[PDB]
Amino acid sequence: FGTNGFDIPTIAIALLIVGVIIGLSGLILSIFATATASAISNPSPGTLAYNLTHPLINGMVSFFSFFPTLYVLLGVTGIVLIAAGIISIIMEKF
Amino acid sequence: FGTNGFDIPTIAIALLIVGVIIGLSGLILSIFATATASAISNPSPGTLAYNLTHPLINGMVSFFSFFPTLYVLLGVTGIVLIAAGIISIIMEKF
Amino acid sequence: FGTNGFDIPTIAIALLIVGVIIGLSGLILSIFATATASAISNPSPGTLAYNLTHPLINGMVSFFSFFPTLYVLLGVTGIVLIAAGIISIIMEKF
Amino acid sequence: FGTNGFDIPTIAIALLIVGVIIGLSGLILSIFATATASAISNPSPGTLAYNLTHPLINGMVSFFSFFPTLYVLLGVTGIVLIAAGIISIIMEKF
Amino acid sequence: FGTNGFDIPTIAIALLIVGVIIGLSGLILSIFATATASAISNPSPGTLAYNLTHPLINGMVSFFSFFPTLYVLLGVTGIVLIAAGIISIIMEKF
Amino acid sequence: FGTNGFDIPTIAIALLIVGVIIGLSGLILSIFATATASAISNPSPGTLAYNLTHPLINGMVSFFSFFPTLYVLLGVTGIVLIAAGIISIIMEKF
Amino acid sequence: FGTNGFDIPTIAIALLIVGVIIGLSGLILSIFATATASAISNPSPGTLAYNLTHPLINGMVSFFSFFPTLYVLLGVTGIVLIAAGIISIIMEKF
Repeated sequence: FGTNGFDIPTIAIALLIVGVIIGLSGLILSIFATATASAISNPSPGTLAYNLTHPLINGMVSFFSFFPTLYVLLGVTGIVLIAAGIISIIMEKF
Repeated sequence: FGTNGFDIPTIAIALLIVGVIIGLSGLILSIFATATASAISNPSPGTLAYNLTHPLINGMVSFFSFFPTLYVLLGVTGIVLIAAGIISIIMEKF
Repeated sequence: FGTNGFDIPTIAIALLIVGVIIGLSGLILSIFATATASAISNPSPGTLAYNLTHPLINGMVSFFSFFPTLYVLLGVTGIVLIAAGIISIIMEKF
Repeated sequence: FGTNGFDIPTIAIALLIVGVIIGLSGLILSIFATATASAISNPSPGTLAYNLTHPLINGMVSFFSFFPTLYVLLGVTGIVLIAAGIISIIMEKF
Repeated sequence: FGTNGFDIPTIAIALLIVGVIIGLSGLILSIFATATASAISNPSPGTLAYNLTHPLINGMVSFFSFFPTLYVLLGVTGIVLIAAGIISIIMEKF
Repeated sequence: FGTNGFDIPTIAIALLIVGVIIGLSGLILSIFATATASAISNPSPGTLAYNLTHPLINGMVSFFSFFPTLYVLLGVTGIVLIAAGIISIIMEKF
Repeated sequence: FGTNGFDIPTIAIALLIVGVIIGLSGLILSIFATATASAISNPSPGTLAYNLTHPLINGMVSFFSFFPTLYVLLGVTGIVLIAAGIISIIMEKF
C-alpha cells in the first residue's frame, strides 16, 4: 500500500517501535535516578565534600533539563516525514 | 524509519545510552568524592602539611567547578544533531 | 551517535575517566604529603641541618604551588575539544 | 507549474527550508548564549581581569547587535526573487 | 533558491556558523584570561620584577583593546556580502 | 562564505588562535620573569659583581620595554588584513 | 516460545534462580554476621585493643552499607534485559 517506499503499515509499525522505546527509556531512567537520589547524601553546606560534590549534581540537573526539548524535536520529526510522504504520493500519482 | 542514516529509533536509543552513562558517572564520582573527603584531614592553618597539601585541594575544587559547563555543552550537542537530521530530511524528501 | 570520531557516549566516558584519575591523584598525593610532613623535623633556625634542608622544602612548596594552574589548563582543554566537535558537526551536517 | 525555472511549489518549499533554518539558528544561539552568560563572571571594576576581559564582551555585544539588519536584508531578498519571477512570467507568457 | 552562488539557506547556515564560532571564542578567551589574571601577582611598585613584568601586561591590555574594532569590521563584512548578492540578483533576473 | 580566500569563519578562527597564543606567551614570560627576579641578588653598589652584572639587567629592562610597541603593531596588522578583504570583496562582487 | 534466544520459560527459570540465590546469600550472611557480632568484644574506649580493632569494624560497617545499592542495580539489570527482548521481538516479527 504505497508507491515506492512509503508504506502505511510500515509507518504504523515504526510509530509503535519508537513509542515503546521511548516508554522503556523513561522507565529505566526514572528507576535509575531514584537509586542515584538514594545513594548520594547531603554532607553539609560549606565543608569539603560539598565543594567536591555540588557541581556534579548541578550538571546532572542541567542535562536532564535539556532532555525535554530533545524529545519535542524528536516528535516533530515524524510529522515532517509523513508530510514528505504525502507530497511524494501526490506528485506522481497523477 | 529514515532516509540515509537518520533513524528515530536509533536516536532514542542513543539518548538512552548517554543518559544512563551520565547518571552512572555522577553516581561514581559522588561516591568516590565522599571517600576523598573522608580520607584527607585538616592539619593546621600554617604548618608544613598545610603548605604541602592546600594547592592540591584547590586544583580539585577548580576542575570540579569546570565540570558543569562541559555537561551543558554536551547537552547542547544533541539539539544540533537532531536539527541537522531534520534539515537533511527536508532537503531531499521533496 | 556522531559523524566521524565525535561520539557523545565516548566523550562522557572520557570525562568519567579523567575525573576519577584526578580524584585518585589528589588522594594519593595528599596521603603521601602527610607522611612527608610527619617524617621531616625542624632542627633549629641556624644550625647545619637547617642550611642543609631548608631549600629542599622550599622547592617542594614552590612546585606544589605550581600544580593549581596546571589543573586549570587541563580543565580548559575539554571545552576546546567539545567546541571543535560542535563546529565539525555543523560544518558538514548541512 | 511555471515556465523555465520558476516553480511555485519549489518556492514554497524553499521558504519552508529557510524559515526552519532561521528558527533553529535562533534556538541554538540563544541556548549557547545562556551558557556563555553563566560561564563568565564579573571580577571587579578596575582590577587586572577587568582590563583583560571587558573588550571581549564588548565585541560580543557589538556583533550580536549587527545580526538584526543582516536578518532584515535576508528577508528582503525573497521579495526581489518573487518579483523577478513574476516579471519573467509576464514577459514571454504573452 | 538563488541564481548562481547566492543561496539564502547557505547564507543562513554561514551566519549560524560564524555566530557560534564567535561565541565560543569569547567564552574560551574569557575563561583563559581569568586564569592569567589569577596566575600573575603584583610584586611591588619599583622592584626588579616590576620592571621585568609591567610592559608585558601593558601589551596584553593594548592588544585586547584592539579586539573590538576587529569584531566590528568582521560584522560589517556580512552586510556587504548580502548587498552584493541582492545587486547580482537584480542585474540579470530581469 | 567568501569569494576567493576571504572566509569569515577562517578569520574568526585565526583571531582565536592569535589571542590564545598571545595570552599564553604573556603568562609564560611573566612566570619566568618572576623566577629570574628571585634568582639574581643585589650584591653591592660598587663592588666587582655590580660592575659584572648591572649591564645585563639593563639590557633585560630595555628589551622588555621594547615589547609593547611590537604588540601594538601586531594588533594593527589585523585591521589592515580585514580591510583588504572588504575591498577585494567590493571590487568584483559587483 | 520465542524468536532466536528470547525464551519466556527460560526467563522465568532465570528469575527463579537469581531470587533463590539472593535469598540464600542473605540468609548465610546474616547467620555469619550474628556469629561475628558474638565473637568480638568491646575492650575499652581508649586502650590498646581499641586502637588495634576499631578501624576493622568500621570497614565492615562501610562495606555492608555498600551492599544495598549493589542489589538495587542488580535488580535494575533484569528490566533492561526484558526490554531488549521485547524490542528484538518487535523489530523482525513484522
